[PDB]
Amino acid sequence: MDKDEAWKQVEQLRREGATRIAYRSDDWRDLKEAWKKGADILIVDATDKDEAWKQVEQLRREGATEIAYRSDDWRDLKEAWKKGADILIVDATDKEAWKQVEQLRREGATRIAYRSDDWRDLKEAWKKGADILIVDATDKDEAWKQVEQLRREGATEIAYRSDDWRDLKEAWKKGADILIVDA
Ligand SMILES: [Cl-]
Repeated sequence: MDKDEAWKQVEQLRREGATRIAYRSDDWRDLKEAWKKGADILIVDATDKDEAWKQVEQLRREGATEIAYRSDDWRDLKEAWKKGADILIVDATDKEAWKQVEQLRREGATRIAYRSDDWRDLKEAWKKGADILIVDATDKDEAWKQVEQLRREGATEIAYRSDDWRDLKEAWKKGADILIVDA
């Protein structure tokens, strides 16, 4: 439900090469339209696995990249990966989540992401195999401080979710390279 202001801010930074835009939507056609407008990561999160995997398959047919899929269950992520998803988002917002990362690593996945509101959780996931660390802490004030800590720890691919362009901009300044906006 993001306003156009959120996309507007990430678009300006994306054009300057200062960020990648990740876009989440429940409709693959909306994801395709976003890809054509310059979105770099398309997040499928349909809870129905049949629909979600169908959305991954259709985005692959369209040539869209990079396709992401989000789940709390490594098995769903592994199926999405087989069907065309490149970025596998372990959702730790309701936790164990670290074990999902470990199993995906055992399966051979090398573009694992992890979504959490706590930098210490994200740091552990990073050590265990997650390469994209998603700070999603809209219920926590100044969550870009979590970005700052992960940046000092040496993580190279930090993403940040907010519906407010001001928060997105500050997270970029603190070291986020992927900004997540929503339909
Ligand atoms: Cl600053």
